[PDB]
Amino acid sequence: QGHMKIGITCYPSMGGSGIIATELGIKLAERGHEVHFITSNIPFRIRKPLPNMIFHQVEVNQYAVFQYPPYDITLSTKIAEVIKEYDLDLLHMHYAVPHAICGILAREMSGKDIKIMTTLHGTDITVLGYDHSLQGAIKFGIEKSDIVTSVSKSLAQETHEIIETNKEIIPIYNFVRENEFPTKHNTALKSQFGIAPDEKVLIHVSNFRQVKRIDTIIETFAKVREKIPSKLILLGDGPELVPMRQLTKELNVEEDVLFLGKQDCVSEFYQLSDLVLLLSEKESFGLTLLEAMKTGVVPIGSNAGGIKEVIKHGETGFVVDVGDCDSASDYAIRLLEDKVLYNKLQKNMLADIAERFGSELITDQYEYYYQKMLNE
Amino acid sequence: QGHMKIGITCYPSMGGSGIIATELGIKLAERGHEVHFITSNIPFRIRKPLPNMIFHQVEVNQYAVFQYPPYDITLSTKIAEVIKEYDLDLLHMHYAVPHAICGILAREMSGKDIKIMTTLHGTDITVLGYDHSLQGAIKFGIEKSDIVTSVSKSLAQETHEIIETNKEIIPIYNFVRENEFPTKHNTALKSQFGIAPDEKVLIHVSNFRQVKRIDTIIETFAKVREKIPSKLILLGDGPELVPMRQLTKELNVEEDVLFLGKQDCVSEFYQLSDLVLLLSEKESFGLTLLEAMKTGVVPIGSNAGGIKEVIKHGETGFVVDVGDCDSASDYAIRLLEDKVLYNKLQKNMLADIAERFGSELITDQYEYYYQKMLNE
Ligand SMILES: O=c1ccn([C@@H]2O[C@H](COP(=O)(O)OP(=O)(O)O)[C@@H](O)[C@H]2O)c(=O)[nH]1
Ligand SMILES: O=c1ccn([C@@H]2O[C@H](COP(=O)(O)OP(=O)(O)O)[C@@H](O)[C@H]2O)c(=O)[nH]1
Repeated sequence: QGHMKIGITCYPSMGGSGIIATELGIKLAERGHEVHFITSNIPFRIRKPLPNMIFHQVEVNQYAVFQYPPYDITLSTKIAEVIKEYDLDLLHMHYAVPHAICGILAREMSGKDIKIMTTLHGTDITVLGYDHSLQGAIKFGIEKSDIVTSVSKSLAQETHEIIETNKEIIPIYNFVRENEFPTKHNTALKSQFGIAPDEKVLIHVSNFRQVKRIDTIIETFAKVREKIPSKLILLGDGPELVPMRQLTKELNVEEDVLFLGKQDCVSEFYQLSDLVLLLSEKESFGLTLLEAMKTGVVPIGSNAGGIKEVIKHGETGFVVDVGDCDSASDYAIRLLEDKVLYNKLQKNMLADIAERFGSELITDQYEYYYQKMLNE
Repeated sequence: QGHMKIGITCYPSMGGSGIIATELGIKLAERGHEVHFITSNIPFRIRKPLPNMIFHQVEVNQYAVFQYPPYDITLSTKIAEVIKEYDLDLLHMHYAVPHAICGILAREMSGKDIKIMTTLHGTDITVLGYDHSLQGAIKFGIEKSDIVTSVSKSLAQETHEIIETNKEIIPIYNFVRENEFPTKHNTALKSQFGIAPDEKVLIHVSNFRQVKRIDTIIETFAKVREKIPSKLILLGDGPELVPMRQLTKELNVEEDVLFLGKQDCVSEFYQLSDLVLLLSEKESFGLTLLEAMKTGVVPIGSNAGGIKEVIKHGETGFVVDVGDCDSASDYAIRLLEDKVLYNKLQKNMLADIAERFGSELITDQYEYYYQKMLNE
């Protein structure tokens, strides 16, 4: 037990997973562990440099000989070079593919029997939904990792179902860094963005993929809007943006839906919101829910995946069946009309997420299993 | 000794290397070995199906989760699946990167201690000329292979110099399949392509990269052309095509240089040629020289790399310093004016390449080292 030398690999900019992996490394470095990120040359935005937190980055070039940019090999070579230069104790890889495989290859290249934790975020299920070429790679990356974790219990279950492995998968929930998301409401920025100070605000934040079911979110909002003057803020960009814009026209809510594009400072938008919606068809955890909940925003989610673990239906928010804009709008109208209900769920919610998703508690759990695999 | 179950991975369409790897597999399958190609979905053009020669191919898709198409992992997974399904004895990987690494990863994924031969074609030197990110991967792929071969002695020497490894590298020359390149001259197609039946023809065949020094070839031809009515045929396409077209204008040989594009049936063009030129700055072997020489075409090459092993200066052709269009044109004019010299070099050449580069002899050498590593 004690100080560890840790190599972390993730996609630092790809959604929730990259945020989680980065914030976890920062928490570990603030405790005094020696933390090495090894990623491709993708930006990070670290605010305070630490001498014990080093970001190693690799360029993936094509050369005229490779048919494809050799990400897996270039990354594995860089991980192995950090293992040798800094005598790393363990690797923490995010995603079975490509990153568990990269860590396994880097272990071979380094000649050191380093321990490997792999954390599953749900992308390995997504890949297999498109085609089964990688079925054997995902099974191998899971089974040759020393410890495997998943960001929800639902994801651990789904993994066993789809991958067909006896490998133990440890559910360890996601978290937000509490000082990045102060619990507070602020109406100062509302006018800037064309929202009247009193107006109710519903927010959704995502990559605008079809799996997010923004169609259900806009349909929900249209039903809300005819009872309650309100705005729907949609943060992000992606494949469904134009079809969703068109949907707001067909439902006659175009002037009330704000497509604000990608935003780095999401905290300030949660601070002006009244409800957060994540009605996804598939979702291992749902980090935007937790970011909003920590801010104090009461959530409505679907019952897909881990969302029903994040939200306690009827206690800290509401959960609806996938695609049920009737029930979602019913709950939203009640929450926007009923301050007693809103205050009660919000109070329950703030206590619950402190209890189950606090950054200190989750970091302790990862740290515990780092040490467990180092002692096996 | 005897029958082997062999997995071969190469880029089937990338230059000489892909031709060599494919033709070697065909030779092995014709002997009765069980030959499995495992490549990405890149065409092959096999003329006769054999029950003991199977082409496995893998799609490399992006999925929205991978930042780069995961070639290395998808290929390694497919190799491992063939190892398990067909109980392969050994892998023959072409290129230290990516393919030696893929074979090494596939060995881990398969759970079988399969033997791995890696053949170096020179691309690993080229990659490192552009940047040194992959230095450690190339060393690892070489050192963790059971046997490493190189297509020339020059390349083995260069590898030791640049990679800094004590690993034994076995020079095994390239070959052409003799019935694909009958020794014969044919003027029937000359008129079709705007060449008078008697006109002397110089040919060059390449990927039109700067390393091929087609500028030296066109400068050589311009000096030839003012003494001898003649045509320069340039087969292929690539980055230097437009600058080379412009060069033929500046030298006033535009009407005498035929840019014929990429050609699959190169044999028919060698059959109408009088000289072949390969004046490359870097070149591990120079397969187009051997294809032309087997056809009966006398070569002029540079002294780079393995070209001076393929050509015996003054005996089976001529070798010049890189960029020396003065000497190259001097030799070319002599060969095109002097049938005694031409016939003598051509006779020496046809005997020499039968002795050192015959397909049966080279296949025997690969087969010998397959068996050697299976017995170690
Ligand atoms: O404009 C945006 C959109 C998303 N996110 C962040 O992206 C994460 C998860 O979003 P996403 O839909 O991209 O992927 P998934 O949640 O499915 O991982 C959350 O931390 C968001 O705060 C952000 O910062 N700005
Ligand atoms: O139009 C062409 C150009 C090249 N090649 C073949 O490509 C190989 C080697 O060519 P390249 O310059 O592409 O690569 P390198 O020789 O450097 O490997 C030889 O077998 C050629 O016959 C071909 O078949 N048709």
